[PDB]
Formats: sequence, C-alpha cells, structure tokens
Amino acid sequence: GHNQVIHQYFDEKNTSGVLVIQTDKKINLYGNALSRANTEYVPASTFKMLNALIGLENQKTDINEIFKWKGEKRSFTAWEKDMTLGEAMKLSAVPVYQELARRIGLDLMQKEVKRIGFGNAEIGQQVDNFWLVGPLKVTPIQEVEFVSQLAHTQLPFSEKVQANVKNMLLLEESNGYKIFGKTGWAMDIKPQVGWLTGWVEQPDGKIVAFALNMEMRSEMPASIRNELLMKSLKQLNII
Ligand SMILES: *[C@H](O)[C@H](CO)[C@H]1C[C@H](S[C@H]2CN[C@@H](C(=O)N(C)C)C2)C(C(=O)O)=N1
Repeated sequence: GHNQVIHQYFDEKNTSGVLVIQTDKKINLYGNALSRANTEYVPASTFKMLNALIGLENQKTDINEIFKWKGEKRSFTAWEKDMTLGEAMKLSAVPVYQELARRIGLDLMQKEVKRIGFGNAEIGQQVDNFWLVGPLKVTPIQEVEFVSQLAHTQLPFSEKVQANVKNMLLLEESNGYKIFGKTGWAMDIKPQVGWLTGWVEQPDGKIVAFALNMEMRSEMPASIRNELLMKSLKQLNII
C-alpha cells in the first residue's frame, strides 16, 4: 500500500482528491491533496444515508412505501417512476429524498443532525436542499467515521433502522467480499465536489471504511469515482 501510486492515480485522472481509510479507528490518508481531509464540503447524495436513518427512525416512512412520481420533469429519465426509498437510494433520486425531508420538517431534522453531530450540523432554513448547496458541510474524515459507525451499527439509531439502511447500500458482492457505499456529486456549486463513502466487508467480517472525496468537473464520467476507488482498494490489498 504505497502512498505514491495512489498519488499518481489522482495525478493522472487530473483531479484533486483524497481517499480516507479507517480500519478500527486508525485513519490513513491517500491521494494527492491530503489537506482535503480536514476541509468541509457539502455532502450531497451521501446525506441520503442520514436522511433515510432519520426518516425510518422517526416513522415518517418505511422500506416498503412506494413514492409516487406525480409527473414533474426530473433530472434523469431513470428517476421518472414510482420507487421505494431503497430504489431511490440506488439511483440517488433527489426528489424522493426531498419528499422525505419535507415530512421530517426543519425542526426534527435540525435536532437530529446536531444530535448526530454530522459535519457543521447546520441546515439553515430550507429543509429539502441544505445538503446540495449548503449550508450543511462535512469533512471526509467525519464522513468516514459516520460510515464506519453505520457499518458497525454504532450510530445513535435503532439497530433495525441501521440494518434497513445498510441493505440499501450494497454496491458489489464479488469473491467473498462485499462493498457498500453511496456516491455523491454536488454539481451546482463551485468547485464541484464528488464523493464515494462506504465500507468493505472482508470475507472474515473485518470492516474497512472509506471516504473518497475529489474536486469534480462536468465532463467527467460518473464512474471515475468507482474506477479511482476500486484500483486504490486493490492497491492497498483491501480487495
Ligand atoms: C444529486 O443529484 C447527486 C447526489 O449527490 C446525484 C448526481 C450524480 S449523477 C446520478 C444521477 N442518477 C444516477 C445514475 O447513474 N442514474 C442515471 C440512474 C447517478 C450522483 C451520483 O451518482 O453521485 N448523485
């Protein structure tokens, strides 16, 4: 696990990103801009994990509720359907999670976020966008421990709610290993910030949490987050 090779991957994908790895409370940093680890960025779709948790915990929804698309034009055609909270998570389908947020309401959301202690724990006044254009901001270090805690079922929520949310996050299950995570991409701010926060379940049950953060750019493909992360984790011999 050479901190040089990984620098060269971020070097050569022309970006500015850091990869945070936490393995039972030791945090290692990789990339080409390690200073990113301690600066706050808007969380974007990575805040859906926390949004589900709050919603499920407060019984504003459940994993079987179907969210009806009422016909407004949305940003992707894949989002123009009825779907479950879990389907909306796989697609990062913002409008669904804005509905949920509006159900929670400002007060509940503000109390929950500051109770969890997530990022700056500031959501301002508009309860269905604070995680896309501020004011809510979080460092990649805080994100990896948040997701580390979730993987270990150690967040301040009931266990069944955390398990419900973990099951929406399954990204890939190959050769004995399991990968969980949530992509993010804040497109409507400068600079654009892209995320991929989650964890690896090693076949023996060891948990390795991770939080990819990079500066984003409109012409980049979606998979540049997965390509960067996959070959970084294979390098570190986490897979
Ligand atoms: C906010 O919309 C943001 C969450 O950070 C979205 C934008 C990108 S792109 C997203 C659109 N739908 C997914 C997909 O591949 N399709 C077309 C179903 C991907 C994003 C992300 O994936 O990080 N989340």
